[PDB]
Formats: sequence, structure tokens, C-alpha cells
Amino acid sequence: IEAGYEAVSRMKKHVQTTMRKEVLGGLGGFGGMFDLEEPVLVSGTDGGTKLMLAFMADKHDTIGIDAVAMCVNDIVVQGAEPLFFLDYIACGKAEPSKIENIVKGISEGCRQAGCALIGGETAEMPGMYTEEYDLAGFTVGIVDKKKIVTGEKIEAGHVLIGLASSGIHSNGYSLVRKVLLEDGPLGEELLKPTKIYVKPILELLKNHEVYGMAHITGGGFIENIPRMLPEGIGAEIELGSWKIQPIFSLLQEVGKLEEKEMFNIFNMGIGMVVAVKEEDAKDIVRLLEEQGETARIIGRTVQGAGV
Amino acid sequence: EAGYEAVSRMKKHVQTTMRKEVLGGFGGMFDLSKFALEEPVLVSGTDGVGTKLMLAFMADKHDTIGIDAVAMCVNDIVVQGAEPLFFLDYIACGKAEPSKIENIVKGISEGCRQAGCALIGGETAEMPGMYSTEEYDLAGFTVGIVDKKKIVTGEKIEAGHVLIGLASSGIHSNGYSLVRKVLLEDGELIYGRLELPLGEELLKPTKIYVKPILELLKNHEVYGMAHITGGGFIENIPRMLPEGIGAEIELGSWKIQPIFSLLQEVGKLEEKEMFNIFNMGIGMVVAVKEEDAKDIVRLLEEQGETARIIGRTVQGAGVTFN
Repeated sequence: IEAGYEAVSRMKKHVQTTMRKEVLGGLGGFGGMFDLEEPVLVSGTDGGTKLMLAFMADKHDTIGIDAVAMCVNDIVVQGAEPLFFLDYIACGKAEPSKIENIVKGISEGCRQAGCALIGGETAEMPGMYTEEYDLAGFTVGIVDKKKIVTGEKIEAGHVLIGLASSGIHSNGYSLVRKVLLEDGPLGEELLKPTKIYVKPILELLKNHEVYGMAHITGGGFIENIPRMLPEGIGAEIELGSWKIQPIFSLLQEVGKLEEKEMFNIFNMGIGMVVAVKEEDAKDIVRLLEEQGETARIIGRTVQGAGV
Repeated sequence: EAGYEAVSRMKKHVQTTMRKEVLGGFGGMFDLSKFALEEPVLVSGTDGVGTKLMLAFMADKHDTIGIDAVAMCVNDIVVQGAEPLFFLDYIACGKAEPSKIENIVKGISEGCRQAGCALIGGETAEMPGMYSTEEYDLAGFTVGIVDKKKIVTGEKIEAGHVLIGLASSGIHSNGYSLVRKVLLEDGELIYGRLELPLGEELLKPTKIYVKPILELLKNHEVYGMAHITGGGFIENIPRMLPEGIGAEIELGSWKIQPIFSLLQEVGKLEEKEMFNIFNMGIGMVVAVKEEDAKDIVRLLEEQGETARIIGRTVQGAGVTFN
């Protein structure tokens, strides 16, 4: 039905809700190009188990933020400015409504991340799938060479700032399920999408000297925080300097899991960390609150190793 | 565990793809500090392999399709006059056999070698029961850079302009569902006129036209290019051609692989149909002036391509043969 696809195409006045000036516009901007000091490109892609909730709940308008989230947060942590987004939706038989729903959510993370949805595609893959689909994302960011923050300016004792997560985000969702497969509202919280920190960082970097940043994905703080730390340097979190979610405290009891254990799977209520010079932590903490983020002095840098 | 340090070592297929421009390594980096463009523009694109993959599950050959994935992305780039810089892959599977995944990036690297782009990143997803054991998926994503003045869209193509076609490796990457439909209706893999084992003919990877296409452009005026993919000639030649301009194709100007013949004989297809699905031996078309047409043909063949004056531009609409 090429008619239904007609009115399915016009439906993407969604993508334009992501558009930026730089887009030498194709469709609504779909298919177009991106117009471009000492320019360096930063790219990323991200295909998680968090999709399982969506298949069941049959609710797909927010799963595409997480995606955008998991791509763009990792580019901006290198102080790069996200420009455009490409999506790949592997599909049994495209449910014209489902597709549109999922791209309704992609264009919402794109708006927030402040990048254009210049392209993407729905794959009719007859056989692999029945209520399922896979969602992939691709991103390109830009940075000035001498401005890349790659935390080698991380000196012992810097104040560590932690920006507030909305819940699980995109990781741990297999342990979540087993824990509450071992057990028995739940789903609205677990369908909570991953926060995007792109805009507030950018205006942060525009104002302050950011020593280093990290995105709390991987295996919790322990994987990710040291990740930014330089040799002979460390990171000590003052437990109780931020508000941890009922979700996390919840899985802590239910599965009866260990603290240090959970800290290596789950964000434990904190989505991102940037290292800051003790004399500035105050007003930049202020600045981010000014950005609608939950900033807090989570701990500090030390000379050593780990968390 | 111990098998991953080694599987991350054999990942050296990327080393074979690298350019000076690629900057050291949460998101690969490419330097644009020496490109000497004055109105620089980024042209990107993503595509997923498709129905061809089903035949790579059958033959258990996984190191070439990645050339298929790259080729589609990259040919769609240079055809607008850009230069592919870097590529990112996304592979989806139930779970990953480090080897099998190694063969996929192995043909992704190669394809990237030929396209001349860096393999700067990629994801590998061991998925639940969403994917079976044999069954996997493969999407790619490219970025190319062009100067705002050097873009080609076809609007400048005119009546009496000369269409050259660059030959293809065979089916490339389009029409395989209809191919399979007579695999069913037919009988499976050496058939008829000049021939390899049938499956082996079918799994021939898509041609990558990048390196020649940029050399062209460095030496001559190109008014259009069409990547003959989905919808074959009937879909893709029209789309480069402005209003009032149609196309005349001279059926004997190029070589049609026997598999297209087979498919038509065996499948009882019409020629119009065939040309609305299959490339029929020509993977990419480029409108040219008449006065250059013959130089261009040799520049391309000096490039290592097979290039034929395939037809011409007229007043009208769509495509017409003779």
C-alpha cells in the first residue's frame, strides 16, 4: 500500500522537529547533508536488552531516546558537539504505526541532544522476527583538536561532579529481570528513558574549564570512572552525596545484592561525572543546576587507583 | 575471556583501512584540519545488507558480504560527488562466535580498503532469541565530505548528454528475494551459459566504484551519476534526470551476465520487469558531455573498471531502450 506509505512519509514532520540550520535539507531534512575551526570529527554507534520491556508493553515512543542518549552522551563527554543522527531499525514486517512511534522517540532524543535526524532506515527482514525489532544508532560530533577533553589534565584532588540519572538508564536490565524473574509501578520506572546531558555540558564547556568527563554506562562507576582517571590518580565517592533511586535500593534488597557489586553494573542514581577544579566546583555546580541537571559534589580525585 | 584479547588482536582488519587523518585510539576521531575545502559539506548514509545475507547462512561464507554492506553505503556517497571518510558497522546476532564475527569485519575492512574509508568504529550485539544461531544482521554507516560547489545532482544534465555505464559484478545487492523464489521454483547450486557454481555466482560481492569515481571528477565535468540499486534502471536513471529529460538505452552496448539471462529464462520474466529489479550488468551510470565520452571511458578502464557508452539523454521522461 503506497498510499498508506504516503501518509506514513508525511508523518515524518517529526524529523524536522530535530532539524538544525546546517542541514542542507533533503526531505523534511531527511536525506540531506550537513554544512561545516581546526575541525575534528567524533563518531559513535550503539545497538540494549532494555528493548525487552518495549516488546511486552507495546510502548515504543520513548525507547529511542535511550538510544540517542547512549550515543550522544559518549561523544559530548569528549567535549564534542553532536551534529546529526542516523537510525537503523531492523524489522520483521514494518508496522507503519510502530515505526513512526519509534521514530517519534528518536526525534525527541535528537531535539534534546540538539542534533539533526538526517537519515536512517527500517529493515524488512522477513524471518528473523515476532513482536520484536532491533534499534541501532549512529552519531557524528565535532570538536576543536586542542579542545578535546581527554582527562590527562586530571590532577590529584580535583573535585568530582556527578550529574543525576533518572534510573537504570540503559544498563543492568538483564540483572533487573533475573532479580525480578526471581521475584515478581515497576514497568513505568524501568521504561524510564536515559537522560541526555549534551546541552548542559556544552554550555558548561562554554563557560568552565572541564578537566575530564565520564558517562556511567559500562560496568558502573568502577568501570567508567577510573576509565577517565590517569595513572597514579584515583577517585573517592562520598557515599551519601547524591540521591539514589528507589529502583536501585529496591533491587538491592530483592535480589539481596552487594553494594560494591551493584556499583559495577548500575549507575546507582548518577549518570555522568566530570572532574572539576576545587575552586570552581561551586559555581559550575551552580551552572548545571541552572541547566536543569542535578549537580552535586560526589567525591574527589586522589592519587592512587580505583573507587 | 582469554579468547577476547586474541579476538581483539585479529581485529587488525581495521589497520588495513586507516588514513593519516584518523586520530588515535568512546568515539573514533577523524581530522578535518587539512582538507582545503572552502564550503565543506558532510554527506552521510546508512544501509542494511538485506536478503543476500540468507545465502551467506547457507554457504557458511561470511567474509565477503561485509564488502556488500560497505559498497552500498559508499557508492551512494560518491555518486553525489563526495569522498567517503569513515565507516561504522553494526552487527546483530543471538550471540557472537569470535571467529564468525571476525570474518564479517574481515570483509568489512576489505570493502573499506577499496572505498578508501577508515573503519573507525562498530558494535557487536549478542542478542536473545530475536536472532537464531545462523541468522545475523549487518548495517553500515558512512560519512563523506564534499565541497558545496562540487556537488552533483543531475539538474545540470542535458539533452544530448552521454550516459556511460560502469559494469557490475553481477546481482550486486538487490533482487535476491526474487532470486530465491526461483531457487524454490527452480533447483539449487553450474547452470547454463558461462558459469561458476550457482551459489558462488550469487554470493559475488557488490562492486565498489569509489576510487575510480573520484579520479574521474578530478579530471572531467560530470553532470550526474546514478547508483543502479533497487528498482534497477527504471528507478535510478530517471532520478538523476531533471524535467523534460528522459533516457535512451541501447540494449547491446554492454555485457549482461548469464545469471541475468538465467533468471529471465528460468523465471519467465519480461525484460521490462527484469530492468525494474536487476542492474542487468551495470552498477553505476554517469551523464557526461558527448565530447569527453571516449576519454572518460578510458580513464575509468585505466582505473580498473569496465566502462561503456550505454545510451543517451533526450527530451521526455523516464527510461527507454532500443
